Amino acid sequence: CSPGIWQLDCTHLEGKVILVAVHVASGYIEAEVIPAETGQETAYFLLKLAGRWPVKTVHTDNGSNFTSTTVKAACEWGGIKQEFGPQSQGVIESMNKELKKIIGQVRDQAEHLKTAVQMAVFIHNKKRKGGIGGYSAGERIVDIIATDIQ
Amino acid sequence: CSPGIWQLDCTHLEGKVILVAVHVASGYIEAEVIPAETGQETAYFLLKLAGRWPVKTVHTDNGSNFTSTTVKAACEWGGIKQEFGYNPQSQGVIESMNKELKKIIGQVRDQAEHLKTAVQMAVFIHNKKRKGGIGGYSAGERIVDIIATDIQ
Ligand SMILES: O=C(/C=C(\O)c1nn[nH]n1)c1c[nH]c2ccc(Cl)cc12
Ligand SMILES: [Mg+2]
Ligand SMILES: [Mg+2]
Repeated sequence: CSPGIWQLDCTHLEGKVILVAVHVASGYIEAEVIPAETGQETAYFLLKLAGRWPVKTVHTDNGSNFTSTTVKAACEWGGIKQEFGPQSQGVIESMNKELKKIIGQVRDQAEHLKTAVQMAVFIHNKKRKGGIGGYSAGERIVDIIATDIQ
Repeated sequence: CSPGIWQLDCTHLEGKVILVAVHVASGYIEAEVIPAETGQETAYFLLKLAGRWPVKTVHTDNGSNFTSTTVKAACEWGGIKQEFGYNPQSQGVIESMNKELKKIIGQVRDQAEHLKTAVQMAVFIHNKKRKGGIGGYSAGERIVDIIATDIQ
């Protein structure tokens, strides 16, 4: 769908919180282990994401971190519209699961879970699952946004 | 020079350490306050960066964090080449961004509680900023434009 629409949600592993962001139009993802599942940490993650890509709308569940006033402020400052309401919504579920999968496969290649999370994100966005000539998630997002500039 | 070259360096504000990364060919930047100017923190930042954009070469000075083994390993895993320490197309690029970033931070400090948040606001403003505030491309649009064309 729209190039400025993102979906955010939290998953968990080893008793830690993993904040996930997905660019629905491309499948590109960004994720990070955060100290706690709060609005403060969620707001910080979003500001970084927004300063990186054209984040126009973020879809999430009614998680207290996502409905907190601090995240509301961050979205306002960044000009981001919040929404709490084709295979969508389950996309975030699939991505969360897919991420935990890749993390599982590379978990022993790194000391801390946080490092493993970043390696998994790298693998996911760099992965060329389509035949030669196809685009990875990383290439798709830059392609989608570039074409939307002109 | 190429769409895969980045320069990295640390700057300091309020007694804190800000790790800065600049995509030379576009002026696009990413920054973040880190608890300590160590290799572990630097490697983590690089891994995150590498998974988002095409990072093939990283240019830095010889700060202990940048020459560390942990950074060397992250780079090895990521397929990133390293260079420590003239060329008009790179001369003082990171230096200029450290000031530009600091200036923007000074302007939006109040809008934020901690320094960490201010930095991310500064980065947001820098990447979206247009010369004279009218038309042309911002750093954010230049990087995606440069990368997009290279893909073809
Ligand atoms: O099923 C999910 C997530 C997972 O199954 C999941 N598994 N591992 N990490 N996440 C969901 C993600 N967003 C939602 C909104 C409403 C409802 Cl009822 C469910 C979900
Ligand atoms: Mg949830
Ligand atoms: Mg230095």
